[PDB]
Amino acid sequence: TVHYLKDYQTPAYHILKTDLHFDINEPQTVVKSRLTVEPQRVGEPLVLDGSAKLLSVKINGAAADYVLEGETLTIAGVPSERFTVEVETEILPAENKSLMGLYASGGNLFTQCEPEGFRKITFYIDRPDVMSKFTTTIVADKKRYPVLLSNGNKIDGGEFSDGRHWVKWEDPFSKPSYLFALVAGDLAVTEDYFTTMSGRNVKIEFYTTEADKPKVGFAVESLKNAMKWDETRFGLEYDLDIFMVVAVGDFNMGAMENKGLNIFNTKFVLADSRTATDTDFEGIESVVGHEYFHNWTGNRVTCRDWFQLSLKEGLTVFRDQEFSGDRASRAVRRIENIRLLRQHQFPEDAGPTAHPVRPASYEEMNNFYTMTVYEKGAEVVRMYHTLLGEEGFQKGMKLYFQRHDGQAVTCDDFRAAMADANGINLDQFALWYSQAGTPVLEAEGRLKNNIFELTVKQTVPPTPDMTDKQPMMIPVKVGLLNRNGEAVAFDYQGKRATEAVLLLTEAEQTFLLEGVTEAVVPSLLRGFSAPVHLNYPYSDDDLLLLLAHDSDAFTRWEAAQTLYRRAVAANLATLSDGVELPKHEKLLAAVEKVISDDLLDNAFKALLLGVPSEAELWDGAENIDPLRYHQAREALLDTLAVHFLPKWHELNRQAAKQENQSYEYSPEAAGWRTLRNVCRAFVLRADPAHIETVAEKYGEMAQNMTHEWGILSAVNGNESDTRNRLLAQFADKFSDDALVMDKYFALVGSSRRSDTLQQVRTALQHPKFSLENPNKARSLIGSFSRNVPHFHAEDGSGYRFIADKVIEIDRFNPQVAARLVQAFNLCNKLEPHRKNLVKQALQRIRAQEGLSKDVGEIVGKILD
Ligand SMILES: CC(C)C[C@H](N)P(=O)(O)O
Ligand SMILES: [Zn+2]
Repeated sequence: TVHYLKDYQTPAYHILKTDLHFDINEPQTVVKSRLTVEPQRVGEPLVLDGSAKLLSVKINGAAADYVLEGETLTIAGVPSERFTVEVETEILPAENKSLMGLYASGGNLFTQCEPEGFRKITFYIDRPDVMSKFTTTIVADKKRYPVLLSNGNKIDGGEFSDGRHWVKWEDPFSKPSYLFALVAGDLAVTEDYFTTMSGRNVKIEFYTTEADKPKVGFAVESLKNAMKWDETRFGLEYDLDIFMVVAVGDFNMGAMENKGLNIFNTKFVLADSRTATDTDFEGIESVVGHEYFHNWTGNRVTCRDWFQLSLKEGLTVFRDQEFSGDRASRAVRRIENIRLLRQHQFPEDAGPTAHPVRPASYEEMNNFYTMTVYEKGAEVVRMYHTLLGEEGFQKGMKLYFQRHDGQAVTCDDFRAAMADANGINLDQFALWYSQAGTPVLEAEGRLKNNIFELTVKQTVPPTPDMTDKQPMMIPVKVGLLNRNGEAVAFDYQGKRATEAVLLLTEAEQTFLLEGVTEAVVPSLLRGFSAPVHLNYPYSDDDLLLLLAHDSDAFTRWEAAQTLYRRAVAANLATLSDGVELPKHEKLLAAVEKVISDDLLDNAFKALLLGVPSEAELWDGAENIDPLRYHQAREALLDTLAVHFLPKWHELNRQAAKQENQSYEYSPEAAGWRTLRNVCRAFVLRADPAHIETVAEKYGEMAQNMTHEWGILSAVNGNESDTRNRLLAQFADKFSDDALVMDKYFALVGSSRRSDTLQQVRTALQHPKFSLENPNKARSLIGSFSRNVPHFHAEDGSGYRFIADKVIEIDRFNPQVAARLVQAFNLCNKLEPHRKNLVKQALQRIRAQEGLSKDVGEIVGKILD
């Protein structure tokens, strides 16, 4: 059964009011609903989605004539005017290991409804174009469940003689079912507030365990920053006098934007310097912002159907990116976002599971919360901003909300708003939503007369969903550098400037940059103006010049990235010919200049010193031996480590002094620590024995989690017993902090050491490990699945291990399993031996009785 976008049809029924009543007992919870249903197409049967135990169903107080089949409840004869439906269901939250619907965690109850989890609570028209006004009543034992939360305003509540108490929540904003939330349990609260631009106080309440409460401070501040920023940048104001955030340790995703009651994975809300890295802090800031920004881009305006997921996700990611960029280090953080895209989204677009930003079909919608919908989706939204500028973009946002506030709409509606608000045609831009695959740009430069003539051709490869690909609208931002590396002015188009956005709209175009009175090297795709591969015949010297002198952060970084890529390509060639490694003279020269350049921003310097991942390196390759690519990359890192060993120390000490004992989080101090941790990584592969010196003064250097993690990461591949000891001491010191134990299992799973597989298998039985906890499963098993030398081991042990865990995990959590099985996505691009073994593994997963729809869909894409 496949769902198709082209088959969309408006619902035959609307739900106007949704009154819910929760009776929480041990072990079961009884849900009583009362829906006010309004016919849209009179005469049609009422179809309700649902998978919970059905106890009773009524139409207007009378027992209904119905049939239950699969997860569908049908009532043939329903009135032609407004009527009530009353469904009574029973749930066993403690048995819910899928972490979808109503489930237990840490003795408390939580919900996760997006995309289609609400049907697991009650029978409902569970689709996002059906919006209803919710009133939620909750009854439970007061001692066990003192805190009872749902969307909106608490308007009533009371006590019963027998120890139970109740509450009543009213969400006045019509919403789809996927934004419903309920929380019941014993939780500590952190209180604060934000006053809106119109003088209205908004009560802020963060709910966590008693012990985790001290770690929620940074998240509260980030929210208040996010609330202020949305006002100042977008003119968007919060619309309730209460905003609640709940932390939960068992959670499939990062966080959830349920209206006025966000539910967060602990990893994106808890932090202190002692237990969280600077990266963790930045993560909290991004995600807290993200979930708050959904209140307008997702909740006030929602999705007509789930094919439109990127409408709220691409747009909201773009917003949290701009939020983070406005806070600090925009350039550095832009590179990070670009790096993430090329390292995870590009592989996806090149693989068997490739899909457009707006899919045309899906079997299981949970499989499409992907890098493509999110990150490429953001890049698509960012291109509007590039084409229109900030003011023009905000004009689109204004008209978007003017038209569609309180509606469930599509990506086309967003595009129309951008188009109409600025009086511009964006018909061709629609292809960014419908055409999958990474576009490839072939560029040629020619200076004849006094005009730099830039030819550019685009090509979009076929993908499993679509062969035909038409030319797309691709903004290419460009500049010119002379022999000395200073910006050269040119005329385009009737305007003399130092920078221009060349709009490529067809298969091949030539752009005329006139008024060029000297030799130039072009700077291309500045700021990563479009999500594409660009090929230009740069000399190594051209790259040295761009890296050294160009004014755009990305192009400088990309120039360094290109030199690294070429170096690894050389290593591959020599290792293949059974010959000495290359010398990499021009590369080593560049790295030396980077290391010694005191003018480079510390964090930007760290990025320039990062080598592209194996996935980037074998991009577009056939018959891949992942270990040869691994060997070639490792060889380059060894060369850089050993060659610059004393300067790594020097840079290390420089960073230590500039940090200046400022161990709490700040973008400034974090920049030095990032650079410090790069140096440690290089030092400790050049001189592994240095670990004992580090171990000797561990307590001295373990001044925050950034330092501990940085040190443990640097030594994680060390074959010394000291590596194991430090890991064991780490687990002991932080045994009580679940989020830090995640870091422990990540180190175990990711180690380059020869004995990683058996250490991983021992870790499975660690008292603090739980396969049923998504964070733990990802940390240990996810990391191993990405551990190239071990996952792609020749004997196939990595394949068999991961396949076993996919099978095992899928028995209780298909979402984690479906994510994990995508470690096999490289199947058909592997050399014959490994490909055979991967197919065997995939066949074995497929042969499982009761295999989830989630995993089945993915395995299908790879095998069939
Ligand atoms: C599926 C769900 C929990 C993801 C949220 N919509 P996010 O994209 O805001 O994390
Ligand atoms: Zn989101």
